[PDB]
Amino acid sequence: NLDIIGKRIEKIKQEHETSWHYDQDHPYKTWAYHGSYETKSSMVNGVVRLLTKPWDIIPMVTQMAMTKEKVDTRTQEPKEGTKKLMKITAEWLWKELGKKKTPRMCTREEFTRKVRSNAALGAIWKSAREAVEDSGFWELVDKERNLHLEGKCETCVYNMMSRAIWYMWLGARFLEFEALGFLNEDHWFSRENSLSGVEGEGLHKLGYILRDVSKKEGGAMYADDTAGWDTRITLEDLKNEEMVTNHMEGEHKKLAEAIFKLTYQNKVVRVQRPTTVMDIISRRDQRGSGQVVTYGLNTFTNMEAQLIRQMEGEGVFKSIQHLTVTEEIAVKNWLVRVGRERLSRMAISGDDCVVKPLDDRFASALTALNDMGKVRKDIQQWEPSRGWNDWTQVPFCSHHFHELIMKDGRVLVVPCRNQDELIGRARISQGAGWSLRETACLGKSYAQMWSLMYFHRRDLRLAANAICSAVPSHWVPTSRATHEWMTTEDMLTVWNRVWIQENPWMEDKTPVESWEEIPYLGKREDQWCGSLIGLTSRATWAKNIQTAINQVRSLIGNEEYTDYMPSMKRFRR
Ligand SMILES: CNS(=O)(=O)c1cccc(C)c1F
Ligand SMILES: [Cl-]
Ligand SMILES: [Zn+2]
Ligand SMILES: [Zn+2]
Repeated sequence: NLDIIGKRIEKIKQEHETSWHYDQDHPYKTWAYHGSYETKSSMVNGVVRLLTKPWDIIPMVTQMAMTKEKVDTRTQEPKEGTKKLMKITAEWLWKELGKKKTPRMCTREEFTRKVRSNAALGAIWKSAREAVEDSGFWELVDKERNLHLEGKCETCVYNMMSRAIWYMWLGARFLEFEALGFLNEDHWFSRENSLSGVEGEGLHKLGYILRDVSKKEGGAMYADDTAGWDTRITLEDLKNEEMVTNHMEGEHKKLAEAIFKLTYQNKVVRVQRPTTVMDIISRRDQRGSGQVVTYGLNTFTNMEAQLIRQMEGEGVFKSIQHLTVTEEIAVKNWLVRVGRERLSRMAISGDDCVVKPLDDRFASALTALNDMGKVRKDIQQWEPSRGWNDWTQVPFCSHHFHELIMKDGRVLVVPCRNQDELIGRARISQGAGWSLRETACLGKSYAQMWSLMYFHRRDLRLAANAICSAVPSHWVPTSRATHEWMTTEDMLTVWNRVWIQENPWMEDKTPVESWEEIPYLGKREDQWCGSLIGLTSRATWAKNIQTAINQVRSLIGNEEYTDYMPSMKRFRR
């Protein structure tokens, strides 16, 4: 309690000694309130919208551009038998992830380049590029760093703003990255290294990965989402995640222990309240970390929870109230004998999972999952999970996957989602102050992603070609999974590299010579997934596409353009 968060709290009060008021009407029950002080949207991409006119009248698209009680909740302490299961599983899982990896500190150098190459670090000097080029900031970091080496914290404070992001100042983010960045930077949750993980795999790999699991003898495929995963992270989960420090040494060990002890297991947050007074609250549970460390620790704790749910379905342990000495031996023998095989039966991305268990007893194995506080979304606490019998219907990372056979018999496994969602996201730009050129380059990034991932959707291949015809040929795609669409190289060359050359599920490496040789979903399958084909508006839009292309060209001005439309059969002369 206050010994660990006091200094942070004291520093904030003193800097607002002319507003501090211990309001006794504070809405917090689960968050400790300490005091208060006085304080005080999504834009449309016009290039994408002008080239997607039929969607101007589709509410699912247009509503996406318009525009709690979860955070203020407490998860009960797991039973003793649950706690033992979690500790034994976490210990074994860090050892497996560590067999072929070395924990190491990340560098100012690595962090500096990251800020220059742009990446969502969630930080609060105008920008962060300037601070990185200011030795005063690094002296600030140094002070905090020596504070952390002494088991104390001064400036590592969260800011609150199914989604609530916790931003810290760049300095606090550096110290987090220094200590724990290795998890992401060195690919600890890669499929090679973790067996269940998919970190760095790419959307053109996830479908093949789900298909390989399918191959494994067993029951249905289960894909239960957790209700607000970050809010259900227990202090017991935070302490099992901290055991990664047991694989560390010297300074690094001490710096990592301090991030876990001082910023994760004992948080401090500023939240704006309109009644506007900045509220200084604290708690010892729930997920609070950078988005990227959040991803790796979410993947770890999800892998642990799913391997236990698999042990419950196999009857490795009878009761979660207490674990017999014999049951502990059985759990350990299970992990040593089949742990790796059981991790290979899952695909886990943060709080998202697909499990192909040994059989369907998994569906009603719910005691350990519920008691860890990982309560399933949109189903009764004790109702058995509904599994999937077809890998092409399993939801994962907001997608499903189709098996598509090319005219030459080679097999593509392609990512897919409702096309209204794809068009509605491409029509939105984050932040404002965008020039026409910057807006066009963001439209081109979406168009190139569509050509690479969603080429099998008739409307997206046409709109992608239209956008790439409407934006100057040499303008570079921008943005504010691996992103092979972020390039000025020809998209047919990238397609061949991604789907043929570098694709380990494709034995025959014969290049594709034109877009013609790249297939679509069946017409009915296209419609089922939101294609507008068969509609008067869509056909007029395809027939008159050169007119829409010319409207956008006229707005951008006299630039060098390419006509990509003759890459499609119909638009050839
Ligand atoms: C322009 N839309 S369309 O002419 O209706 C159409 C385009 C592509 C495929 C089909 C089956 C179709 F009906
Ligand atoms: Cl099914
Ligand atoms: Zn600190
Ligand atoms: Zn689909």
